[PDB]
Amino acid sequence: DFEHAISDLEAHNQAKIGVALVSENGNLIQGYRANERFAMCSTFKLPLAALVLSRIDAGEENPERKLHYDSAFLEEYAPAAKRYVATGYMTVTEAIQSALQLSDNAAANLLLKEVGGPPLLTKYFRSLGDKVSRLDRIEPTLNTNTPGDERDTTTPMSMAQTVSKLIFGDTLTYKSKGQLRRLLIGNQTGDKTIRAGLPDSWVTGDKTGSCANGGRNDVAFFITTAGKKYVLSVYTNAPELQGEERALLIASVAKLARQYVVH
Ligand SMILES: [Cl-]
Ligand SMILES: [Cl-]
Repeated sequence: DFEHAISDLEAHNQAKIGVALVSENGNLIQGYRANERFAMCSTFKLPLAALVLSRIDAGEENPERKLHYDSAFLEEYAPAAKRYVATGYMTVTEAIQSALQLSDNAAANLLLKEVGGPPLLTKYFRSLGDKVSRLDRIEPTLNTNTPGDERDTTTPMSMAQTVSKLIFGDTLTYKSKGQLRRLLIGNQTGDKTIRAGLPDSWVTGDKTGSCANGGRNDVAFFITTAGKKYVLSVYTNAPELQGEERALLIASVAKLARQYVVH
């Protein structure tokens, strides 16, 4: 069964794996360590983007507003922000796009400053009925993934439920929900993670992330050919795998979870 299959992957890879497959309405279909805490790493950028879109929905932000920065704001991984820095800004829209599809860390920090910092993302999670997910630091130190530390964590089930609300539920405006979904489908960083374990015929959007101590995660929504809608969260710590094997591990978990998608 699912429990034994995932436990076998853990032992074989000397990894810790947390996974939740949920339906459109947030109900757990299959899970393993689904309520244990893992570091978000870059997966937090999905609900962050949703918070910024929600602020645009509410008239508190403009998609074309210029978020100003200089070279000192750059991060080691910030491919878009490095290109825009001579102009002195990225727009809210550019920062959302870049944070989601490239995982740009300076763009993410621009958004975190825009929303009022990590505590305001925690507040947003709480507002959605997510009692667990929390952001505490900005890039890059939110990635430390230290044992016993609850900063910057989620659980597979809480994140999957939160994502299902944003992607399939009524929380965002029709416009913002579409923008978020299409951005995630166009993610550039997830071709070898959850997507690689699902049929190519299915619509998939996702947000990846990696952390210290071998953390590598992905959260995806997908829609089957039959039109059945799901969210799959996969959180892993696999310190003895190399990066490509960590992606393959995620794909392997997705393949196992895929057998519980009914036609
Ligand atoms: Cl870069
Ligand atoms: Cl990695």
